Parts: sequence; C-alpha cells; structure tokens
Amino acid sequence: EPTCNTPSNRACWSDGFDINTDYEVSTPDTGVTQSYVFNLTEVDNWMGPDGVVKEKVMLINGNIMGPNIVANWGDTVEVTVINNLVTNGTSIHWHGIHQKDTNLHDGANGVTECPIPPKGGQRTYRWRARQYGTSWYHSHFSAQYGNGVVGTIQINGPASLPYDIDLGVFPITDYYYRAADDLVHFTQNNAPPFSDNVLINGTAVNPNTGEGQYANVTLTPGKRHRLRILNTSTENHFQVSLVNHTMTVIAADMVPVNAMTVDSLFLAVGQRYDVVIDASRAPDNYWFNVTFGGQAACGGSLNPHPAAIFHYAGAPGGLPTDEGTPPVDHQCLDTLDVRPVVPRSVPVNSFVKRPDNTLPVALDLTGTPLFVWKVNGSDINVDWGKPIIDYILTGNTSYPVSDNIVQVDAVDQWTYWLIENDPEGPFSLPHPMHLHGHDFLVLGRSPDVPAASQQRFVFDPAVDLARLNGDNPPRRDTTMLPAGGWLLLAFRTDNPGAWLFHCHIAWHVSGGLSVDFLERPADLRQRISQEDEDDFNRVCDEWRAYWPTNPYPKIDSGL
Ligand SMILES: *[C@@H]1O[C@H](CO)[C@@H](O[C@@H]2O[C@H](CO)[C@@H](O[C@@H]3O[C@H](CO)[C@@H](O)[C@H](O)[C@@H]3O)[C@H](O)[C@H]2NC(C)=O)[C@H](O)[C@H]1NC(C)=O
Ligand SMILES: *[C@@H]1O[C@H](CO)[C@@H](O[C@@H]2O[C@H](CO)[C@@H](O[C@@H]3O[C@H](CO)[C@@H](O)[C@H](O)[C@@H]3O)[C@H](O)[C@H]2NC(C)=O)[C@H](O)[C@H]1NC(C)=O
Ligand SMILES: *[C@@H]1O[C@H](CO)[C@@H](O[C@@H]2O[C@H](CO)[C@@H](O)[C@H](O)[C@H]2NC(C)=O)[C@H](O)[C@H]1NC(C)=O
Ligand SMILES: *[C@@H]1O[C@H](CO)[C@@H](O)[C@H](O)[C@H]1NC(C)=O
Ligand SMILES: *[C@@H]1O[C@H](CO)[C@@H](O)[C@H](O)[C@H]1NC(C)=O
Ligand SMILES: *[C@@H]1O[C@H](CO)[C@@H](O)[C@H](O)[C@H]1NC(C)=O
Ligand SMILES: *[C@@H]1O[C@H](CO)[C@@H](O)[C@H](O)[C@H]1NC(C)=O
Ligand SMILES: [Cl-]
Ligand SMILES: [Cu+2]
Ligand SMILES: [Cu+2]
Ligand SMILES: [Cu+2]
Ligand SMILES: [Cu+2]
Repeated sequence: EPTCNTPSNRACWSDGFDINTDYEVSTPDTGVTQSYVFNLTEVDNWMGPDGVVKEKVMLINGNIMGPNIVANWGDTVEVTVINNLVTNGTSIHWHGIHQKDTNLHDGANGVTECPIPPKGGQRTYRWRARQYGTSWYHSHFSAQYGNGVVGTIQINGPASLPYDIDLGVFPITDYYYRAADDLVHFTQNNAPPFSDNVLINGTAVNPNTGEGQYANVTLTPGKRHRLRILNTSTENHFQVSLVNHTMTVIAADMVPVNAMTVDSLFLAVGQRYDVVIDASRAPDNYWFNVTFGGQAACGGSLNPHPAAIFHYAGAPGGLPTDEGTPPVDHQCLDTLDVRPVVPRSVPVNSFVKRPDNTLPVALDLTGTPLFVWKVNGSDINVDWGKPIIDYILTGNTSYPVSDNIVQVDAVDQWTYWLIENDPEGPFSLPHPMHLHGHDFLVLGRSPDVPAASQQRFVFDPAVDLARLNGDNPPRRDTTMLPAGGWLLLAFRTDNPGAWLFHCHIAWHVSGGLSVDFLERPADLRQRISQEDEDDFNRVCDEWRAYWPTNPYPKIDSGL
C-alpha cells in the first residue's frame, strides 16, 4: 500500500517506488494477499440488460461479469475457480499479467494446463502483481468468454499525471443474443455477424424496444477524473469519444505513458486505456459515443448509436441534447504515438527478414470448414488432455505440428518478429495480435491506408527500415496487424515458458490463428515448483477422466 500518493502527486507511491521505477524488474514486498472465489454456473433463459432473453450464458458468481479484482502494486492475487458448468471445462487467463516465472498459472488450456473439469472441478490460481494499471481476465476454453466468463483487474500504483477521482473500470463489450459455440460454428462457414448491441459497463438500451438503461457516469464539476476504458469484446473493435471533451491518455494496456491529449481513441479487442477527463465544461449531460471506423473491417453493431451518459453533479437529469460531430475514422488501427514513461531502446537497422523470424498469416479456404486461419502453414489445435507443459515435465520434445511451437532459446535477449497479413491472398482483414507473458515493442507497420482498400504491402528493406522506431516505441500487450500489410514486433526473452501469441478475435483464434512461443525450455523445467507440478497433474488426471463422458466434441482449436 502507498504512503505518498495524493491528488497533487500521483507520481509517488512509497519508499523506493514511483512512476520512474522499472516495474518489470523491481517489485514492492507488501506481504498482502487479495483472495477471491469464482463460481461458474450455466444459466439458461437469462434476462439480459436490454430486455432480450439470452438462450444460454455462463456466469461468474451469478453476475454478467466476475468480481472486479483490486489490489496494490506488489500484492499477490489468489483466485479459486470452481467449475459448476454442465459439460464445459474452463481455464482463467489473466490478460495483461506477465506471470514472471509463473507460466503454470497463465490459464492457457492445452498449453500451460488442462481444463478444470465441470460438475465441481476446482483449481487455485496464484500470481504476483508486478505491474500497476488496468487489465482483465477471461476464459480460454475456446470462445467460452463470449457467454460471460469475463471480468476486470485494477492493480493500483502511481500515475504520469495528477487526478482527483479514480472512476474505476469502464468495460465496453459487444453483445450477441446467440451463444458462443453457435457463433464459432457460424463463423466456420460464414462471415462474422454485427453485434446485437454494445454494452458499456454492463448496460445498454435496445434500439428497437427502448428497454434497458444507458451507463451513467457522474462527473464532479471542476475535477480531474481517471477513467479506465476496456474492450472486452470477442470481435468488435471500438472508437470512443465524449462530446465537448478531450481525453488525456496516461496508460496504454498495463504500461504507463506520458500525457497525450486526444479527441477520440481506438480500442482493439483486448486493448485498454487509462484516461483523465477534466470536468472543465458547462454543467449538462454529455454523450460518450461508441462508433466504428475502418468501414466495418473490424466490426459493427445493429445498435446504430451505442452510447453512455456523462452527467455533471448538480446539473439536471434526462438525456443529453447534443449529438455532436462524428469522430475521425481511425481505420482499424491503434495509435503509435504513445511513448512509455519507463523507456526501452532497441536497434532497428540490423533487422533482416529470415524464415525463422517471419510469421505469415493466411486464410486457407481449401478444406472443411471454409474459414481456417493458418500461421506459417498450420492452424493451431491444442490438446486439452496433453498440454505443452506435460511434454516439458516428461522430457518429450516430439511436439505435434498442430501446436505451432516456435522455440526461442535466446537468453534475456531482444527477439524480432515480422508478422505478414496474407498479402497474396484474395482478401485481408485486420487482426488484434496479443502476446501472453510479455509486453512487446511496436517497431513499425505497413503505411496507414483505408482498412477496406485491399492495398497490399510486403516488407521492403530499402524504404521500410527507415520507417521503424527503436527510440522508445509503444510498449503494450495488444496491437493491430494492418489489413493486407505487415507488423514488426520485439520482446525480450526474460520469462521462461510456453506463451501464446494470437489474434484476439474469438472466431479467428478458434479457426487456428495462433503460435506458441516456447521460450527457453530448459530453464522452464528447472523453474517449475513441486506444488505447481503436482497440481497440474492433479487437474490433468481429473480432466482426462472426465473427457470420455462429454456428450459433445471439440469443434475448434480449443483456444
Ligand atoms: C460447452 O457447452 C455448450 C453449451 O451446452 C456446448 O454448445 C452446444 O454444442 C452443441 C453441439 O455443438 C450445439 O448443438 C449443435 O448445434 C449445431 C449448430 O446449430 C447443429 O448442427 C447440431 O446438430 C447440434 O444441434 C448447441 O447448440 C450448443 N449450445 C450452445 C448454447 O451454444 C458446447 O459444445 C460445449 N463445449 C464442449 C467442448 O464441451
Ligand atoms: C452519440 O450517441 C447518441 C445517442 O445514441 C446519438 O444520438 C442519436 O442521434 C441519432 C441521429 O444520428 C438520432 O436518431 C435518428 O433520429 C432521426 C430523427 O429524424 C431519424 O430520422 C433517424 O433515422 C435516427 O433514428 C437519435 O434520436 C439520437 N439519440 C438520442 C435519443 O438522443 C448521437 O448521434 C451519437 N453521436 C455521435 C457523434 O456518434
Ligand atoms: C516457418 O516454417 C518454415 C518451414 O517449415 C521455417 O523455415 C525453416 O527454418 C529452419 C530454422 O531456421 C531452417 O533451418 C530451414 O532452412 C527453413 N526452411 C526453409 C523454409 O527454407 C521457419 O523457421 C518457420 N517460421 C517460424 C518463425 O516458425
Ligand atoms: C455455485 O452457485 C450455485 C448457484 O448459485 C450453487 O448451487 C453452488 O452451491 C455454488 N457452488 C459453490 C461451491 O460455491
Ligand atoms: C460501472 O457500473 C458499476 C455498477 O456495478 C458502478 O458501481 C460503477 O460506478 C460504474 N462505473 C462508473 C464509475 O461509471
Ligand atoms: C444519472 O445519474 C445522476 C446521478 O444520480 C442523475 O443526476 C441523473 O438523473 C441520471 N441520469 C439518468 C438518465 O438516469
Ligand atoms: C511423446 O509425446 C507423444 C505425444 O505427441 C507420444 O505419442 C509419445 O509416446 C511420447 N514419447 C515419449 C518420449 O514417451
Ligand atoms: Cl497476457
Ligand atoms: Cu485476452
Ligand atoms: Cu493474454
Ligand atoms: Cu483475426
Ligand atoms: Cu490468449
């Protein structure tokens, strides 16, 4: 807990810890543990926030979202996940949390663990809060998170700008009436549907019936407010703005950034932004608009105007009067203008394109189903009953092709990755690429052009090497792979483990769009504790015993 974090000095936290401290290598010892219990239940004919009854949902503790985890920088968070679903297994992934030397607690089923069996199966996740900011959690059992197994994480720590009130979490998500397994099945042979609605902090109004409620945020006149915006969607990529107000970015994902004032912000699936809103305008109700750019290349909604109300305290009630001007089209791309407070520097002149640093993404339509996404010639398909960690604990190096293992043996060195977005394919779509266990550096991408143009770019050293940035580029866990283009990333090999690198669009990862970075295998085995190993084997023995009794088959990648 803090000793010097005041509304005038958010930069200070405690003795020897501040905004300037390198959080990746230095963590405060608090000795405090914040514990929670996640009871997953399967509810049929559930009444949703917009009035429409959902066929089936999978909730945590009976609510639309799980409890918002709150702890301080340096604490340990512990969660006992109890699976009371009927047929489905589960695994909770702590998106944003690096799991430094705790790979076995990542929640990546078929990689770091076997799924927790239903009908009462349990497992206790435990991890250290070595990072401060806004993150989230979700299931990784195929597209199970689309049914409601989602929630937020707020690890308190210092900030890059002073503020008065911390308004907390603001998760924006797409909402479908059809269940996730039905949607994965539809997307296997058809183009993805637009969302039925878009929920903002758990609620939205039905554009047809008028039922529901708009999310209502009360701003205090003349005060600076911190808002933690999240995109917890399965496909929808958002654009956000507040009429007559600007937003000052103080963090991108779980990485603190220097103040950057904007009119609107693009949020890819899995992306987060901590912003400061100054209630500097006239007392009235203002609309917080959720819009779409990229000409529907990265999503859409059947609700033409998803919005929230930002009410000034003292002002009258009702709905806002000003509709405002439409925001600029972000073209399905996140901003590369954000510069981290704690800097990093890497050489970019030395990069050479080789098969071992290149990851070509492609859409294979030559099989059954039609929509099969491949990375380097293979669609990922993990084995829930024999995860990558089982191979490590037995000394087996015969990993099947389908696991998409990319073994990185480099010890604490910066590794380079060029991701290619099907430049020779019939068409290309933008993809929100996410990396487990690390924060990557966004070194550069193909020139920003309209997301629906179909303009293709292949990495040319003669012009693209000068377009790269190695002098403190954006550091985060999720960024956009441009349509028909390319993306150059770099991460330091400081965390031995099996880490997934995938597109966060549920339908795509289901279709196989992922690779598994097996980082320093030899170091990983030696760093696995007897408690972690014993428990992993307990859960795998229980899952392998349950599987033959399951009346349903695995229809996708399992991720
Ligand atoms: C996890 O639990 C869910 C919910 O029970 C399971 O989803 C259900 O899966 C079945 C079989 O895939 C679906 O029925 C099938 O639907 C297809 C498409 O319409 C149809 O062609 C088949 O004849 C069959 O009727 C069912 O609709 C679906 N339910 C929901 C709400 O999505 C899922 O299979 C379980 N996952 C695992 C691996 O255990
Ligand atoms: C931000 O969100 C608000 C609230 O959802 C948007 O306000 C809505 O604006 C639309 C027009 O763009 C209004 O609907 C339209 O009404 C006309 C009436 O003649 C009709 O012909 C159209 O077919 C359409 O239905 C709507 O009444 C209004 N919502 C309310 C209740 O105030 C606003 O446009 C959004 N602003 C931006 C820049 O995204
Ligand atoms: C993508 O697959 C290709 C082919 O399977 C890999 O290319 C081979 O890489 C090894 C290791 O460097 C070389 O010894 C071979 O000569 C390469 N074969 C080719 C295509 O000439 C490539 O490494 C894979 N990419 C990644 C990053 O996994
Ligand atoms: C989970 O919740 C259900 C319904 O609320 C209840 O029946 C069950 O006992 C709970 N399981 C545990 C162990 O909390
Ligand atoms: C989000 O909704 C919750 C309702 O559970 C509310 O307590 C919270 O204040 C809302 N967030 C803000 C500050 O808008
Ligand atoms: C929003 O909440 C505030 C605080 O209670 C209130 O003043 C206002 O009337 C509410 N607006 C709506 C549309 O409910
Ligand atoms: C290694 O793992 C494979 C699974 O891909 C299994 O078929 C094989 O029997 C194992 N061999 C060893 C080393 O025991
Ligand atoms: Cl992560
Ligand atoms: Cu995630
Ligand atoms: Cu993740
Ligand atoms: Cu994708
Ligand atoms: Cu993942």
